[PDB]
Amino acid sequence: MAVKKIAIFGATGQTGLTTLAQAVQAGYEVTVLVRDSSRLPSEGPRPAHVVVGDVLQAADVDKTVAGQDAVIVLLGTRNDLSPTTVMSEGARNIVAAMKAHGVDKVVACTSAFLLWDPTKVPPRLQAVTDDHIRMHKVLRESGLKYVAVMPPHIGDQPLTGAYTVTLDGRGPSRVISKHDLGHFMLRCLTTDEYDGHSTYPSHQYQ
Amino acid sequence: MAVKKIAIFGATGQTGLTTLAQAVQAGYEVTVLVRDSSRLPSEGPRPAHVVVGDVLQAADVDKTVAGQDAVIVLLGTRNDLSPTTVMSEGARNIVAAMKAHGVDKVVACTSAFLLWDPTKVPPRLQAVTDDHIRMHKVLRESGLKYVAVMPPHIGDQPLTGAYTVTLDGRGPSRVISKHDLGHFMLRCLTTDEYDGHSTYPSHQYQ
Ligand SMILES: NC(=O)c1ccc[n+]([C@@H]2O[C@H](COP(=O)([O-])OP(=O)(O)OC[C@H]3O[C@@H](n4cnc5c(N)ncnc54)[C@H](OP(=O)(O)O)[C@@H]3O)[C@@H](O)[C@H]2O)c1
Ligand SMILES: NC(=O)c1ccc[n+]([C@@H]2O[C@H](COP(=O)([O-])OP(=O)(O)OC[C@H]3O[C@@H](n4cnc5c(N)ncnc54)[C@H](OP(=O)(O)O)[C@@H]3O)[C@@H](O)[C@H]2O)c1
Repeated sequence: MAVKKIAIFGATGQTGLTTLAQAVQAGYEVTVLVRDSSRLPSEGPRPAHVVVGDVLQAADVDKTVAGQDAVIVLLGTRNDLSPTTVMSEGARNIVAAMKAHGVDKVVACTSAFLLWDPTKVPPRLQAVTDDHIRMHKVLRESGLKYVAVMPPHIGDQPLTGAYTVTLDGRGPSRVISKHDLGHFMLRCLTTDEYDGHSTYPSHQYQ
Repeated sequence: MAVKKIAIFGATGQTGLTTLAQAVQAGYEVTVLVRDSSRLPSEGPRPAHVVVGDVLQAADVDKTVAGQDAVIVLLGTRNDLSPTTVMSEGARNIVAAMKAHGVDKVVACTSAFLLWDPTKVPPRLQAVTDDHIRMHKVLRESGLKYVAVMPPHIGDQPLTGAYTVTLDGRGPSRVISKHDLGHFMLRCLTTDEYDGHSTYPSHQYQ
């Protein structure tokens, strides 16, 4: 495998769990960073390596990024809508570790609202969106091979692999299943065509 | 009222660098205080005078402010996530020096968090915001002609000189390009109309 060792940040989350499951099935050697209180469920797929720590600690991020071929970022705040910098500060640490360890490919999830008219972002989501904006700027300015994944509403529909990928603009549907979103994150590992672009995956489930 | 000589503090930062470049291109005679002169560009527009020193050192500040017509403040301490007084202590040194040398005009950047509810501030940004508030009070209480510039998110969009400025309140957009922010800092040197006001520059970027 050209890309074989990957770090996943946010593997315990909604999209992270199915991205991990798909990655292990596809043959990836996956390292995860998990917070001490929230390990992966006993019964799910097992990653190759587990680092227990916090994306806010450079040391823990360093341990997770060392030796990888690529990084997938699915960080979030589990529907807590309070003001936060955990995603942008975590991205700062990931960028610094990637530069220090010679890793170039990062596929990182923010949100479709970064392709919206900002005056139409729902105010309830503005605080989280503000940190997505901060995070995207950190990654865009890094100079790394950065795929900016900007999905609409993440749903519970099936894995299809049949979704539309819209480049640098809003796509034709307003939903992507968490399984398809994880499928796309992994697809981004084996092609350079989305590097330096914003990508909006969306689908109609029928 | 005619401003030819200015000091810029924070000239090596994100906004400082483009403010400096625009100031030099426009004809200002620019003095900068830098801790490390290698962080200034070797090419293109260069300041007329470089003082090497620290805004925490009153003598370094005094030498920067001497002979100026106005002062631009673009200090920041982005890494400080716990109580910090660098900006407010710097502002105290700047105010004392301006008074000692008869400089009457200061245009200083804090943040639009000073116009929003305090619960909007992410926990890790509370220390910087608290010190922005401390710096703002120092400048308001000085009796100097003070334009408070309180920008939203600072982006990297090209210079567009077409932004909106909202007075003593927040405006419709929540982004300002660093280039447009620098452009507005310099515009504040050419008029009295913003003295004693808070200003919110923002724009929609096409
Ligand atoms: N909700 C939507 O419909 C929607 C639409 C577009 C975009 N998005 C954005 O898409 C991204 C992924 O969403 P999601 O629902 O899949 O994620 P999620 O369920 O919120 O999972 C967040 C992940 O980030 C981890 N995490 C949080 N803080 C961490 C920290 N300090 N250190 C280490 N790991 C940390 C979490 O670990 P723990 O298990 O320890 O909590 C979890 O694994 C989010 O940024 C979300 O805002 C969501
Ligand atoms: N980033 C945003 O979106 C945003 C939004 C609203 C408000 N703001 C605020 O806008 C202001 C400017 O932001 P920025 O990103 O352009 O600043 P920045 O890139 O963080 O640069 C900070 C400047 O302050 C200088 N500085 C720091 N400590 C100093 C010291 N002891 N002595 C002398 N110089 C010192 C720095 O010099 P060195 O190069 O030597 O470090 C640098 O030139 C900040 O106060 C920020 O909090 C930012």
